[PDB]
Amino acid sequence: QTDVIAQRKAILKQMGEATKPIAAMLKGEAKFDQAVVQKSLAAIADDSKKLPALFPADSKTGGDTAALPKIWEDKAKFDDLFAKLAAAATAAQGTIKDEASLKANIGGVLGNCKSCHDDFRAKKS
Ligand code: HEM
Repeated sequence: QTDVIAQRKAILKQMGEATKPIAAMLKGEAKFDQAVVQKSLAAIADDSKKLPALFPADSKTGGDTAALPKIWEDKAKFDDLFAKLAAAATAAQGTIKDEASLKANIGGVLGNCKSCHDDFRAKKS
């Protein structure tokens, strides 16, 4: 075993950082950059494939984790959500060509973050 919780929180933090450039663009605070968008989408898709291996049943009582017990009661659903994110991100990479398509396609990707957090992450801090 190892400190899997530190592992996952780090990768998940990277996903949040990855969405920043995109949110800046939506908020009109940054000029649309296709290279930056694709870089963030690729990062998100790659991390989504690494995360399914980082949620072992013995990592629910750390004291510094926001992962809810339900993850282990609905593990098939939880894993698939990461799969849905990866698939959505990879698809987005191919459909997002300009600012108009970013605004139009980014929701399907980012909607996954909320879907999981609603059921599997503790509201707090
Ligand atoms: C999707 C684009 C997405 C983002 C963005 C995202 C971010 C995120 C952050 C920033 C955290 C906190 C990490 C930290 O402590 O620094 C976090 C935490 C959890 N998430 Fe999330 N998340 C995104 C997607 C998903 C998906 C698709 C799921 C589940 C299928 C998911 C789950 C979780 C869980 C659970 C945590 C808590 C981790 C822990 O404390 O052990 N996220 N997310």
